[PDB]
Amino acid sequence: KVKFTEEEDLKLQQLVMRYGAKDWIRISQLMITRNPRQCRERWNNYINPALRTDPWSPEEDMLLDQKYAEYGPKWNKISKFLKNRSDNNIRNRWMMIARHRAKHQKS
DNA sequence: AAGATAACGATATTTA
DNA sequence: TAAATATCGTTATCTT
Repeated sequence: KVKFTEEEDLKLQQLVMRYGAKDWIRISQLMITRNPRQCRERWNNYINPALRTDPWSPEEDMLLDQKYAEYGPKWNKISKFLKNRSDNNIRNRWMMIARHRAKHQKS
């Protein structure tokens, strides 16, 4: 239902190695039920970087505050200043961390 | 049961 | 103007 899986993800690494990082249309011939750019989205957010060992540090948290209000939601450009995390990873984590940063009013 | 992460589709923007 | 690209946004699934 949600498409993809580990078996297909492993094939991605092989496909990217053989087809390249632009001929995603070739992969779209084997997988048509997905946006071609999304196949790249996974490669770029899983096998390309090393988004692990916890998120960013508080130093980045307070830095990203400014490194965002200057270049809108250009996470694509922000990930370049923080050599370690990618788009769908930072965006996800930003909204995630914001849920804790924004506190929780009650009484 | 609730929370967190991941992935796929679409919209908006940019370039051709 | 049309097409192509990237990030965004939401839901589903999985883990704790």
